[PDB]
Amino acid sequence: GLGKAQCAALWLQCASGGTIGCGGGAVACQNYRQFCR
Ligand SMILES: *[C@@H]1O[C@H](CO)[C@@H](O)[C@H](O)[C@H]1O
Repeated sequence: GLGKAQCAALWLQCASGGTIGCGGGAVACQNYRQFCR
């Protein structure tokens, strides 16, 4: 997304498991390193 707050929320959400991806947000955490270095 790289969108504003979209990116931060994406990593932050992965903290609880409430990302926009909805579904196994576990992997959403690493996705951040790949998308947002
Ligand atoms: C997250 O949202 C998707 C689609 O909206 C759904 O398939 C998942 O079950 C849900 O966790």
